[PDB]
Amino acid sequence: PRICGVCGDRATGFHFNAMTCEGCKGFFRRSMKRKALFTCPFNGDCRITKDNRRHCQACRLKRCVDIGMMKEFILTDEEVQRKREMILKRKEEE
Amino acid sequence: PRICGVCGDRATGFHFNAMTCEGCKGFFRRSMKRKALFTCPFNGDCRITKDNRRHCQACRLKRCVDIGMMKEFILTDEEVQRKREMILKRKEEEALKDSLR
DNA sequence: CACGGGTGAATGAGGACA
DNA sequence: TGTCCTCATTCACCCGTG
Ligand SMILES: [Zn+2]
Ligand SMILES: [Zn+2]
Ligand SMILES: [Zn+2]
Ligand SMILES: [Zn+2]
Repeated sequence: PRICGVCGDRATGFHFNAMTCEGCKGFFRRSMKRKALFTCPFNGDCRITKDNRRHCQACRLKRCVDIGMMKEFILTDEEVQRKREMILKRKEEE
Repeated sequence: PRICGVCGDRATGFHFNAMTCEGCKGFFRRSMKRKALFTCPFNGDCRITKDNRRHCQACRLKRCVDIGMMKEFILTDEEVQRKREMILKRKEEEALKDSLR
């Protein structure tokens, strides 16, 4: 069922363990990495939609966490780097 | 669709949630940031335009809100600070990230 | 194919200044 | 007051492993 569980936009698949759109995967990863602190400028129960997500980050992010996206599935820097060190330890194995 | 919805001028994009001209963006943020209460020198029904614009702060501000602008999107003095700082911390982390090259 | 990361052009928030 | 500039975020797309 290809609809993003966060904002309702068209979903491209599972991301960090949940059916999401490209925008929410991106939003969610970046938010978790930069350990961002967000606050609702309203009531902290915003209804996220494809056209408002950009605005309440707090709620959008609490929403990713509630549908089950998992920060754990985001590679770490050390992890990315070891990878690059194989994507060129392989393009040098080839 | 372009075209400021408050003044009729050419808009630069959405500001605090409504398509507006650079000037109304400015006007709207200052106003709300002061709590500024205005009172109209005429009849509370001023037709606003790219011209008479700066004349009735009361009506312009009231028109802003009907068009859909939101004081909630104007950043708070606390938020702004956390930004100038969040600018610097990532700044010293790009520095340290450099050294260990 | 599915899903990690990454990139870059567009968005829009604030601010100096005439 | 209103430019016009800076700079962080956003997301459509694309690359590469599994
Ligand atoms: Zn989404
Ligand atoms: Zn909210
Ligand atoms: Zn305007
Ligand atoms: Zn008036």
